[PDB]
Amino acid sequence: ILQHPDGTVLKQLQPPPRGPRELEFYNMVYAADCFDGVLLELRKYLPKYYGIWSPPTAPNDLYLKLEDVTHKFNKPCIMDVKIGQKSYDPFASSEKIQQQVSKYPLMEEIGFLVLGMRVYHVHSDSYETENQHYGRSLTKETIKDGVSRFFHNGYCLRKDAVAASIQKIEKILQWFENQKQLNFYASSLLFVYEGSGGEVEVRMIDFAHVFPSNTIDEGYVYGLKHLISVLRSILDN
Ligand SMILES: O=c1c(O)c(-c2ccc(O)c(O)c2)oc2cc(O)cc(O)c12
Repeated sequence: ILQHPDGTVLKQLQPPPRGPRELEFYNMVYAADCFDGVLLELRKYLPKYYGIWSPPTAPNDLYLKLEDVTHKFNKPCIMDVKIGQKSYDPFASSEKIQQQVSKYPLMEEIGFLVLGMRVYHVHSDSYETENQHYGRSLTKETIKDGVSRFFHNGYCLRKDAVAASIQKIEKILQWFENQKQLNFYASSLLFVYEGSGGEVEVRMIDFAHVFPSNTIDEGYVYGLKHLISVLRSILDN
């Protein structure tokens, strides 16, 4: 992710077929002539999309120009959570299924995976960062405390940010409860709160494996609900 001079970011297209599929998704959702109510509502939960972008001298080098969802924050605390029971898509080969499940074999049970976090600490005026191996090490026994860490600043557990996150996720859940046209695999939620009350951003990202469907995205719904349940239990701390 590159931070373009505008309060925007540039996300470089992943290699094919993943990057092209993500481009296609953003193009479908943000089509100027789109009046599908489902897709118009979905726009609220994505970064705003400004189209494909390439450097002036490098039309080969493809990016998505996207809203910087952290722009309104001073000291943003950011967590990326992959959502769903399966991180492989409906056309994955046996090898690919195994590759994806082996990255985190608890995906079916938990329904989400923390990809990373960056937490501002007041006491030290510095960031603690957790990488991909952090969330991949979390089990049913440790997922609550693992998620809790995101909301620990210098002095307190940020239950305000926890409650706001639940409230924002519930709107996304409601969108999923009311559509049967898209299924999302290996997609994520980006959580942002202010680390420097109740002010949170939750946006859906990572759309290289979104497929047309005729069913409720049940794995995504499972994950959102379990994530809501974990966050809710954290409010009892
Ligand atoms: O707006 C975005 C953003 O700010 C970040 C970001 C910033 C700082 C971090 O430390 C981090 O992990 C992610 O990622 C993104 C990823 C997307 O796919 C789309 C986006 O719009 C953003």
